[PDB]
Amino acid sequence: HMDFKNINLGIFGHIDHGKTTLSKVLTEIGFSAFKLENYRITLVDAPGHADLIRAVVSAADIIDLALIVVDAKEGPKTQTGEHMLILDHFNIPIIVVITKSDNAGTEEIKRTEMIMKSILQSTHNLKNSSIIPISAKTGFGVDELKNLIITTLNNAEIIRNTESYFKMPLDHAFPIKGAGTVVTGTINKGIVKVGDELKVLPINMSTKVRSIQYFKESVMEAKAGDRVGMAIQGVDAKQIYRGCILTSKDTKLQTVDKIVAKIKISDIFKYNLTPKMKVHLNVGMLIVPAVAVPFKKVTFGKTEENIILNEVISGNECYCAFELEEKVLAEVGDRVLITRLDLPPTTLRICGHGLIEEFKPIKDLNIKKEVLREGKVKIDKGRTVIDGLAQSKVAAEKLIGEEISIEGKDIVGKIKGTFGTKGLLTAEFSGNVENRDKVILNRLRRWG
Ligand SMILES: Nc1nc2c(ncn2[C@@H]2O[C@H](COP(=O)(O)OP(=O)(O)O)[C@@H](O)[C@H]2O)c(=O)[nH]1
Ligand SMILES: [Mg+2]
Repeated sequence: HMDFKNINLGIFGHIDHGKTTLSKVLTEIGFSAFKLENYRITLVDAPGHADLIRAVVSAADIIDLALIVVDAKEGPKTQTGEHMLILDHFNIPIIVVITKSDNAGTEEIKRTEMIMKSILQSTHNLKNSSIIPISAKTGFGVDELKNLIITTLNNAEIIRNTESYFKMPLDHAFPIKGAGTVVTGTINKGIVKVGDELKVLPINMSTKVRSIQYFKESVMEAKAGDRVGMAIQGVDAKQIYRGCILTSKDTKLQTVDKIVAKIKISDIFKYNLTPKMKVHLNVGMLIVPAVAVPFKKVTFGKTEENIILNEVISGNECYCAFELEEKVLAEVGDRVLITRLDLPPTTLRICGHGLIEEFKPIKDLNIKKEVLREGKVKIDKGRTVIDGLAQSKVAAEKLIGEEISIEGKDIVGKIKGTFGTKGLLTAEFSGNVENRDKVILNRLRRWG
């Protein structure tokens, strides 16, 4: 017959907004799927709030399209917001579906519609995404929703990665007996054939593939993007839990403690740069408490330094050094999601996102502090003094023999002397120094 294309469709939104009902309506035309044209569409499914999060963080590669449901009457709520954010960070095309249109008047629907438009405009990659009102109970606009899903899937670039090592997470695990186990999950990268030797991580065992179940059918081979059941031998299902990963033996996957990421910030005004910060880091399918130290990479003309962030977010660099409390499975280039989930569900919980550049500890990053002390130039008759670099004779004495520049005048000087008990100094300059001049003291420090 005709060649099918395998699609994974996520469904997101606040609870009671009609996620489940929409899913059921879609599935009638574990594993729950439906067909549109030649698209085989498997629903990415988790019960709710944090589960969808854990689902996207891990499965982002293979999630082609997402439906974000919003009640017509009460409009966007918090969870709608965080789902929107997450989907924006991971660059997943979305359709905004306004549910329960039968329970709302035209005016209300148009209102919510416009609110959603305004919201969509505040996002990077979701900037304009089509919005349809529907009623899953009534069937209102559902046909149009299907046609739209088709159009969107037609436009979006769907890249399945076969070429790399086989990489799949494990959602569920069923023992049969001591000699066998069945796991279920969607393949991220690579290819599997029946009778292959793979491994479970972090526990690092070695198992063989007995059976591949795809689309309620047995197949010899599965590919990335396919959501499959798999029977494997050499493991009991008690050892396999929420964070386990089945992968080939050529794998680049590592069990990691320290993670260095390149971080993009979601909302600038809600974001804060105070270093050594306690957050919840989403990596793969887990969420591990973590400590973060924001820093930027500066080229001084000879050596590249990693300097603690100057609190300026101008320029997009926010390399974060993360130290994790627990372990995690990661690869270089994996999308990582910084959340604060300690906060109540009532407020937006996303503290960032970013690509893992290196697995490295802070101590080896040679972290440094940019050090600037500013003081003025007071000149009485015949004598030049610098004020404000030191608050006492002790500190003033500590400063002797440093490098100092004068602002905007392009003039260099060294500070030799220490004047008075109040911390005044004396310095050697190139000539043409004037009263009330600006002195910048510049040096590199050991941070923390
Ligand atoms: N009138 C109407 N009610 C709906 C529609 N979709 C869902 N509901 C109702 O909303 C309630 C909860 O929706 P649900 O499917 O559980 O959404 P979820 O909890 O976010 O997955 C149920 O009692 C449904 O009857 C709709 O299109 N029209
Ligand atoms: Mg539900």
